Amino acid sequence: PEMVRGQVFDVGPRYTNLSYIGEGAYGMVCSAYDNVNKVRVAIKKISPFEHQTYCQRTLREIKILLRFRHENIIGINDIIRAPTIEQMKDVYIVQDLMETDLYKLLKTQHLSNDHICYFLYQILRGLKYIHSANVLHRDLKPSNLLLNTTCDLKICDFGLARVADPDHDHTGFLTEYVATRWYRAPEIMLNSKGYTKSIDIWSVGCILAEMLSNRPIFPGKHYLDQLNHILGILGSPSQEDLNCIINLKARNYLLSLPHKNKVPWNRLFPNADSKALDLLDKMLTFNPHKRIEVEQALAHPYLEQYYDPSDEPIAEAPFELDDLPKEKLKELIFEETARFQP
Ligand SMILES: CC(C)(NC(=O)CN1Cc2ccc(-c3nc(NC4CCOCC4)ncc3Cl)cc2C1=O)c1ccccc1
Repeated sequence: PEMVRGQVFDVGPRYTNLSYIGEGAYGMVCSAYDNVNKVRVAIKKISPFEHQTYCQRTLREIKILLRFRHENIIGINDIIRAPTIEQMKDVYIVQDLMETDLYKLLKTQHLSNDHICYFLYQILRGLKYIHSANVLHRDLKPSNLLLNTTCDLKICDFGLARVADPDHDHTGFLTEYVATRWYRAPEIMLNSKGYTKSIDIWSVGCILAEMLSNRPIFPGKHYLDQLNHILGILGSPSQEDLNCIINLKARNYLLSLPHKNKVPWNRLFPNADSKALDLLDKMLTFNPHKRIEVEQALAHPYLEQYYDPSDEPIAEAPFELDDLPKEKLKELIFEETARFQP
């Protein structure tokens, strides 16, 4: 079997001529030549079986992406694994190969207004589908937006995704959270577990701001610094928005801060289209109950050239893993991947 940078890739005979792309936590990504479809593909080797959290992330992604079918959401084309549970130490997820991602693109390229507009349209169009299946992505950020050479965009990384659960959203102040710090809505740090659709809209807002300037809007360096970056631009919450934070520790923290005025979007983004800033404002609303929803965002004047609800499809139906042992999760990954075996 082929080796890439000191790691076997047991993906043959179908997939050959491997080139390194990248790696991360307990897995590696290569491109490969698919000998059946005669195109290069992305393959990610996941070796999650020693840690229950890696098993969780793997199973969530697999179950969600096999159910989902949408042009702006990365699909799974194939899954390679050993024929038995005993022999299975790795899972290979085979996906369409994309040229780049929005994180990489933003570090090197100025985006025209038309590019920003089109990228945002695609983000929201994919997210409409996700939200219509009662699923939350929960880790939207530039590196999870894949792009091909014609700027078609696909949402990836569904390892932190959850079924929406707005009646169990409430928590205490400073509750620890997993998803990427810079894209966390203010309520995460105050009183929210991130179980409502509004958490994803906040993240899309952050992404839009980062497309406008090529810099993250709220680059917090640690948990509570994230909130203070947010409040540094949005300004002090209103009485009404404060009154919705019933937990006293969270309320009193906010009340303890000096008054801060709002930084106008058009001063932060002097070259931005004014309709883009109006939509930005609505996505980056402090109060999650007042924040724009995905279907409203699509209907906003900024996206008028693209908006077409008949061509923005929804899922055919809606969607416990948290307490399950790593070994029951291996069984479920094994079972969920059986359709790809001969
Ligand atoms: C922790 C875990 C399981 N997370 C993920 O799986 C999340 N991730 C990480 C990744 C990397 C690349 C591609 C990907 N990239 C491209 N093109 C490239 C060409 C070069 O510029 C950038 C884009 N085309 C298709 C795909 Cl699917 C997709 C993903 C994805 O969903 C993990 C497991 C293993 C390794 C790291 C983390």
